[PDB]
Amino acid sequence: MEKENLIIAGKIGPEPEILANMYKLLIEENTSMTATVKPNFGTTSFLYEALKKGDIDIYPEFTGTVTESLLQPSPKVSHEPEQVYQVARDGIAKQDHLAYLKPMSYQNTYAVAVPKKIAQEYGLKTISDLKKVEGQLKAGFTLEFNDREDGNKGLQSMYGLNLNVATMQPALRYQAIHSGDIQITDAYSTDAELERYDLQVLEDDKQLFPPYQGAPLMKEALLKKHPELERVLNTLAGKITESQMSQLNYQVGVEGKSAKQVAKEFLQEQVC
Ligand SMILES: C[N+](C)(C)[C@@H](Cc1c[nH]c(=S)[nH]1)C(=O)O
Repeated sequence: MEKENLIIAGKIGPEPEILANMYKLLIEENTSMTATVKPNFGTTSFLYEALKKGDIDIYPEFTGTVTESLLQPSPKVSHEPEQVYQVARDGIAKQDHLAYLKPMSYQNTYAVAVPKKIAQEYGLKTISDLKKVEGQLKAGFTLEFNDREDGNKGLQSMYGLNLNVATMQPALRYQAIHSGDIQITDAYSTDAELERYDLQVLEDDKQLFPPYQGAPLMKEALLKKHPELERVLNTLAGKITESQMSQLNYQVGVEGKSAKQVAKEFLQEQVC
């Protein structure tokens, strides 16, 4: 009786924890394997390096993050989600022999956000509009967003924006923008905090941000050993809407429910 245990990790926050718990539930129900979820395991580069080193077995990675952060050189991608997925999938298999399974439906993009009041007061609708006020407002951005070419380096290069940026921890940036310590932050578009704190996402008028859909990323060797993982995890391929994920994020991060329970009830009610 081979009862291999898979280590399923997530980036920071309730959403990767929810996803990792969905993977665990699906794997334990439909395979002979068990899984352990590692919440808040780290940021993108750490999940990626841990995956390549074998320290974790699966994590949810996002299509535009594969092409921008993980592929070297980074290919030039369009705004069509399925083509970006194919670029990410083919590229990461060739580069790192990682198998990137089929993406979920929802997009979770970086989103430059300001309080509604600020957008109204300063006449902000687009990211380009921030040039109007870059000497007046303060931004608080995660370090990873600051480090990424599709993040603050891209605000600089694509938009010529020179924001006054405080580097922030992921879990502290929304309280900072809600309290007025900052007026700009790098939201994730499925974060529950956008609605909870009456924040407005500025339109990405120059299309800095690629599409970002999540999907399981694992070593090709793991899929070869356990080919059933493809069918089992692709249960979620093309499922989960933006509104659905944002509500799950609300349940875990705002209402404090366990990610396992929230994941289980969603799968029971909406997928299986
Ligand atoms: C979903 N997302 C917005 C495209 C980001 C979110 C993220 C980046 N780093 C951490 S931690 N989370 C990503 O996963 O690359």
